[PDB]
Amino acid sequence: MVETEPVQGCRDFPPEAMRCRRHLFDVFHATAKTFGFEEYDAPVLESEELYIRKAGEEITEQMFNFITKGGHRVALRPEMTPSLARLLLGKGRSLLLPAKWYSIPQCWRYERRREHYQWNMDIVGVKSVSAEVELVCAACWAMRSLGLSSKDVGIKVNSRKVLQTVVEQAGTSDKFAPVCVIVDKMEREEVEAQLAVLGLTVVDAITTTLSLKSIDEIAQRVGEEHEAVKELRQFFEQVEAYGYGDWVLFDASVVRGLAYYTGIVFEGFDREGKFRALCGGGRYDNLLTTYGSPTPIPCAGFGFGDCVIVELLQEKRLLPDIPHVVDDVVIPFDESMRPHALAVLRRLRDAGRSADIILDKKKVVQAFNYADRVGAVRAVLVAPEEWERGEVQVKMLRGFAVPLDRLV
Amino acid sequence: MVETEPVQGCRDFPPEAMRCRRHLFDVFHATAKTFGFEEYDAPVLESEELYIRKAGEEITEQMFNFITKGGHRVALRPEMTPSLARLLLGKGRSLLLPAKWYSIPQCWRYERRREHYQWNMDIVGVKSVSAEVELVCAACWAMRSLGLSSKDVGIKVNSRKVLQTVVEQAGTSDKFAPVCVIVDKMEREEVEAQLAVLGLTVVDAITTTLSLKSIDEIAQRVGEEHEAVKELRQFFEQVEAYGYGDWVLFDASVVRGLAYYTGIVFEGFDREGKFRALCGGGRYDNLLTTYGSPTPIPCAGFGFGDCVIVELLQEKRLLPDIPHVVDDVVIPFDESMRPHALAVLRRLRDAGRSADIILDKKKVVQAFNYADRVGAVRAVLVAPEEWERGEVQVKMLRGFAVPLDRLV
Ligand SMILES: N[C@@H](Cc1c[nH]c[nH+]1)C(=O)O
Ligand SMILES: N[C@@H](Cc1c[nH]c[nH+]1)C(=O)O
Ligand SMILES: O=c1ccc(Br)c[nH]1
Ligand SMILES: O=c1ccc(Br)c[nH]1
Repeated sequence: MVETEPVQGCRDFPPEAMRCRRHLFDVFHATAKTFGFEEYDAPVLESEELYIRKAGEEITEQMFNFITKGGHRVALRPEMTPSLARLLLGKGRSLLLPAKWYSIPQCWRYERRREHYQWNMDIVGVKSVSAEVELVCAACWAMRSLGLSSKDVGIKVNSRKVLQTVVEQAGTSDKFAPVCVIVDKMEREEVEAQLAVLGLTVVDAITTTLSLKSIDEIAQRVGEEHEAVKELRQFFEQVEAYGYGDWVLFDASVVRGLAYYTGIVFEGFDREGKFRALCGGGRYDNLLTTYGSPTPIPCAGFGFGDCVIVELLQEKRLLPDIPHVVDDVVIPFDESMRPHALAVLRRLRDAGRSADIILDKKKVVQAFNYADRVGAVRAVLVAPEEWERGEVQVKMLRGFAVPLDRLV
Repeated sequence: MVETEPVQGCRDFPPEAMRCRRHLFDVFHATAKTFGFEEYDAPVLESEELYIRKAGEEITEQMFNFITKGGHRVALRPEMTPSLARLLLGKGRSLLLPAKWYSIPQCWRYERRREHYQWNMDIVGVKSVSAEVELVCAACWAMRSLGLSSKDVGIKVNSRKVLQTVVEQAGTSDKFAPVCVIVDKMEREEVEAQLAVLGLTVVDAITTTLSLKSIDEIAQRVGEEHEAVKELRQFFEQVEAYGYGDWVLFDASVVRGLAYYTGIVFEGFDREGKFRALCGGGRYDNLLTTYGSPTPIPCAGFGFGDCVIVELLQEKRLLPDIPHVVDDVVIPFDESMRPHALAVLRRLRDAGRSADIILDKKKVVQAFNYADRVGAVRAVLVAPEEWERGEVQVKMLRGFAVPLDRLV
């Protein structure tokens, strides 16, 4: 008896479960198409070097990685963005900008679930916050398309520049990424200890700025035209104008856990406070300069997982079981009628219908139950008497005789 | 400067290439839907035990496998069928039969390409050759849907039972799988040496039966009602009746390289003799008994790779570059018109159109070139004068003024 359960931390997707995933992925695809994003992909197996960002990120700490027989250090990707950057760096000048690219990669971790799918959406070559607006609107669009309202969820929005100014005014730029990574852990005294463990108080000014409840209060401390203030107002104006003002809001505690975000950062959340972040993203204008690009390339994007959204949708009763369906089930009255049943099967499919034929040998009434079981819209019985007349019997399920030509 | 090339033996799919893959996958999905198959998935990471079939299979020799930090023996799947069987064994009595399941998994190997996508289609719980008929017709259907004709390709069909009878008449059942695996390598004297290396001449009778050019010649040696003869005639009758008689033919040399096939086996091929097999499959009625099932479960299916088909389609000029398209590109006359452009963007998308908005700051004529570049069907300019009139300018690309309501 072989082991029927999957490998540790991984999910099986039999048809029932697969219909749920496909319901979600259809939306991710549909939303990307609606927003003009182009699909891409890359190996799930990338070199380990790609994720050595030396900043204590949880994503790179929990990296599912190994050595090949040939000695190479690789990993099942913990995220897509580095892969995207590699592709972009590879294209160089040939890449026409701006580019809007998406994918729904499976991503991995070691030490609970070890895999998830993550819709990625990234805009490349756009300096202005219109990028972040579009991205944030796409995330809302997908949630709305799944039946969620602005009463169910929102997106918290912030800029890392505010904090950058504080870290800059408090004496070096190099430590900013480790700082963001610790500060991200705030949601206690342990995080204060980590900031001390990093070195240097500036800790106090960080806590207060994370607690500032509005942009005007940021403007009090930054002036009405810090980059961050101008950007956020621009951001909120555009999202308001697009018609999703009830979906977004400011929150100064939002930094995200990733090292490479340089500007606007954001996070999807359920308004009942029950679930982890639904999606997360931001601007990362220096990543490609880090990977070696001679010219700086502005980038922004987000990742949107397949689990939290599903738990949420289940809680809201927005994931009813989707039963399998099929247009026609062709029933041979008996085995002598099979070749004729097959010709009819061909006609049905030729015309763009989805059809089965009873493959095994069974009595008509069993075949009808089977048809009902697989969610057939109508059953097409192919019997001798009707066949002579150039006909079949058709019964709608959601037995009048019909010519072959009139079936489709 | 980071490494821009992907990991060894793996493919990047930037948008250009991804459109090609998606063109192929659309057909695999569309064909599965047409034939009533239900989608499923399972981890790419499976336990290594799943593929220890001890029969010298090339698929299990070339297994991309490793040990976890926790000591477990796993592998990136070299094929899907064992995963499918695991799922089936797991369901047991709950699984309603017959079941028709499909997937388009990425599968792996170590020692040339180390990964490929493989459309799988499997029918479970059907004793009769109607299963193999359906499967073979689906494979033809996909190739026809890609623009190929029966003049371009075919499917060679055979039964392993004929040979089984010869191995049985020549003295044990246990050695049959290793024998098939060697005999599969025939397409010289090295294969004769491998049959001797296995033991035991019966070798001679094997060579002659592989060379028998028709079923009547099989019937000469098996009788008109060997299981295999009755099955193949049944098979060919049904495929003829379905209307794909020009696509299929008998070939006694076809065994396939996999251990678990017990009955009908088949192989897609280009009629110019230029390419390796396009797809391959057959009946495997004992696999689930091997994995521990208390009741025998009849199964048949095939795998259909993503590379050979593409080379073939490229040779036949059936893979023209598919350019990106989008319905609308919204052009703000300048930055003061952005909020209005955004409201229009919202209307367009609300109505099920795919639309971009010029995200960056640029002059109208650049925005029009950009629109043409991304394959926009029409450009929607949002200027002050027209906005006052409740209007925008619309230009078809494959500048009349229009009311907002009349856009969609
Ligand atoms: N890679 C980020 C999301 C993201 C995509 N693009 C930019 N950010 C994450 O895994 O959370
Ligand atoms: N797993 C087989 C194809 C197949 C699917 N189902 C049955 N056979 C292969 O890789 O060639
Ligand atoms: O980076 C990640 C995060 C969560 C999971 Br599950 C896999 N990989
Ligand atoms: O089993 C296989 C066969 C070919 C390739 Br590429 C990967 N895996």
